[PDB]
Amino acid sequence: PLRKLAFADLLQATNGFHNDSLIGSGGFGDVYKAILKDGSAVAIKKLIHVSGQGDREFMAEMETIGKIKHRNLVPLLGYCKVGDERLLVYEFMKYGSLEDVLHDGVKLNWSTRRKIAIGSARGLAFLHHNCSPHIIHRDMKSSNVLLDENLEARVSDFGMARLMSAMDTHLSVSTLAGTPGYVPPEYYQSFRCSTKGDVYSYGVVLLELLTGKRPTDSPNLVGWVKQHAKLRISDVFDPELMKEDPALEIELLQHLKVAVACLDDRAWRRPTMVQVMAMFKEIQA
Ligand SMILES: Nc1ncnc2c1ncn2[C@@H]1O[C@H](COP(=O)(O)OP(=O)(O)NP(=O)(O)O)[C@@H](O)[C@H]1O
Ligand SMILES: [Mn+2]
Ligand SMILES: [Mn+2]
Repeated sequence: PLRKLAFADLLQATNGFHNDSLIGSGGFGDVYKAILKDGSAVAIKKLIHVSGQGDREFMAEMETIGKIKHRNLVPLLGYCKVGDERLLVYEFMKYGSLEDVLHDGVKLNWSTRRKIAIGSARGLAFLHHNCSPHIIHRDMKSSNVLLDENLEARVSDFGMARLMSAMDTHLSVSTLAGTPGYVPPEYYQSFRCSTKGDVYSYGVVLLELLTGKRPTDSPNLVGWVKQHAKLRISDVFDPELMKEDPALEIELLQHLKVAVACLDDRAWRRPTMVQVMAMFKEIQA
């Protein structure tokens, strides 16, 4: 069950929110590495700009990830709401964000990379299909995919998530949300979001697992791949991934076709995360 944590507990667990506990800041809020008085290894997110862009992000997580539990979603263990202070407590993911592992670190062979791809996809599919009302993440990133002790992918950061009824195809919102390099093209043309939007953002992450490069490189990534898709597809994959096995590229290309389908400019043409799961299943069979 979720747990209402005293503000004092979080205060002393992080040594007065000391800099030594700080493992991430900027944007939404600070993230601290901490150990609760019961011995739980946790991460604590201190939200800034409360009663506005901070209280909305707070509620968004409480109303979505705070109410559900899944093997491939970051667990929200607890929360704290006092005055204008808003904090969130998650279980600590040992290897941090996928972005941190992908750049700067440990080694990720393809067998574990595809398990990261399957898991994160399974997490999203759960949000889109097994949850009523449906949950739209709206900020799927490599930095918002955490890796636990087993290098299993766990989708994180529901600060900008929204609830959509199962009888609808899209949700009209107040603001444009997302991260540059991950934003679906149609999110620019309208104030409407959808699960298909999340699929696109997932595609970019799958590309990061395949190429190894940031989405921003290099003139962007999605565009450059689409162009080289008509050229030599062999000169696009991750160098360190080909050293493992050259006869595995047939599986890599099939995974790439999954990534490309997700990245279609047309939302209606994109596969659902259930289809993405089903494609992964038919690839290794
Ligand atoms: N449970 C956790 N375990 C380990 N590291 C974590 C955990 N939660 C967050 N982090 C780290 O802290 C970073 C920031 O967390 P996050 O929840 O994405 O903050 P954010 O500000 O809402 N993201 P954004 O606003 O899009 O830049 C992540 O990229 C991880 O490196
Ligand atoms: Mn984030
Ligand atoms: Mn966020």
